[PDB]
Amino acid sequence: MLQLQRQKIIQDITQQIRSTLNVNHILATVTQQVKELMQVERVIIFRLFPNGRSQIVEEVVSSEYAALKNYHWEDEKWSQEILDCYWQGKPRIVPDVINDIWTSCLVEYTTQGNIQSKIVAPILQELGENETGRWVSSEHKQKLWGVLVVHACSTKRVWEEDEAQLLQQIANQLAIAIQQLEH
Amino acid sequence: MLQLQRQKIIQDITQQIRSTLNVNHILATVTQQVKELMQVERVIIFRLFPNGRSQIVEEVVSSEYAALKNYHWEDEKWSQEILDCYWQGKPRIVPDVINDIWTSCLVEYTTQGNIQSKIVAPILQELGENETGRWVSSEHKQKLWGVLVVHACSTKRVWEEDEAQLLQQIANQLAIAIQQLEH
Ligand SMILES: *[C@@H](C)[C@H]1/C(=C/c2[nH]c(/C=C3N=C(/C=C4\NC(=O)C(CC)=C4C)C(C)=C\3CCC(=O)O)c(CCC(=O)O)c2C)NC(=O)[C@@H]1C
Ligand SMILES: *[C@@H](C)[C@H]1/C(=C/c2[nH]c(/C=C3N=C(/C=C4\NC(=O)C(CC)=C4C)C(C)=C\3CCC(=O)O)c(CCC(=O)O)c2C)NC(=O)[C@@H]1C
Repeated sequence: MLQLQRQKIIQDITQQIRSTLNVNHILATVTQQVKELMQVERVIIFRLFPNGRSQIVEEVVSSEYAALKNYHWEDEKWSQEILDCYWQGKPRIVPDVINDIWTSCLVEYTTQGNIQSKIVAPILQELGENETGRWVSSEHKQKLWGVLVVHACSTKRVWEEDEAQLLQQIANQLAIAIQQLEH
Repeated sequence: MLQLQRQKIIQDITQQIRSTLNVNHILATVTQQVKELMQVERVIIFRLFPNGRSQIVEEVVSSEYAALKNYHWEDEKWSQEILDCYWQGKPRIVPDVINDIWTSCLVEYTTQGNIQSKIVAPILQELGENETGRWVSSEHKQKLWGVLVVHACSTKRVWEEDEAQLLQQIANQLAIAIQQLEH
């Protein structure tokens, strides 16, 4: 019968639930919006795992340039001066990545991605209680879940304060949303 | 300048985040869909708190009938036979609420809501570890968060198995979504 039409919305409703409630769908939607809004050739999310691994988990490329999605690496150590900056929730403006000494090794990765300049915006979990790893601070009582990056590949783009100021405000809203959807 | 247009999407993006991530917005949207789909005059969510309190937290009424939103009560005890049924994740079809012995006291509430017949669908949290209250089971290792109800007020409506079968499938999808958004 038309008991058939009962389930053409249950598959809708279940769709909206699993949609809104899995993290990746709201990563892939935010990133797509940051990309279109800042007219940036690439937006990525760099996920930092405590064991030392780290992977590009979402990316939204201008089709001109490579897909660095899923790109990865183990035992990721960052420079202490850099991590102090990102722990305080401050972004980073890298107006020339190729002569940036902190990204002096991601030159394979730099040259493929075609990155000239970029803004790096930390994503911070207020994680209290007991957890410790490679990306966790005792001074600032927060863990660095990962990093929202924006890539300017076609030109050595100059960035404004309120462009980075803005980015960080968007990551800081992912910090909250991620603390929620981890099971 | 047009730095103005930077923030006419940050207020958008923040909107989608706080939207999708607060529980009530996805309660109020599901209930509105259950109402329109089953052509029921009222849909409510009965929230059961462990201390004994209990309140109608969402409701979507056919404007003809009262707003039982926010309706409430303390030290809510249910009949043991009834709770056993709901713990196993089984709905309940009350084809005549007025001579239902289990709802023999909600007759103030019955007479205002104009309820003739109704389907009650439990919402179950797989909550392990250590928590105990008035709505928690050791036999079934699950807590009764609350209850999705549908009200047939204009007529003593007859319900189908796949109407209740269906309801329960929708609550069971809220069970998962709620376990996620509790901070
Ligand atoms: C070299 C000085 C050290 C380092 C720098 C560093 N990396 C990032 C962020 C990223 N790290 C990677 C991945 C890699 N780490 C590697 O060591 C290698 C191999 C060469 C790879 C491929 C990636 C993809 C990123 C994100 C880069 C991006 O901009 O899209 C940072 C943080 C961001 C920044 O530029 O400030 C830094 C400082 N990481 C190390 O492990 C080296 C000791
Ligand atoms: C009376 C036998 C007992 C009882 C029955 C019972 N109530 C519900 C669900 C609801 N309980 C309320 C609220 C009230 N509980 C009260 O004791 C009073 C005062 C009279 C109120 C107002 C509400 C709003 C509900 C939801 C009702 C709905 O159908 O919309 C149930 C579960 C649902 C069912 O009908 O099977 C039951 C069994 N609860 C008690 O506390 C009494 C001992």
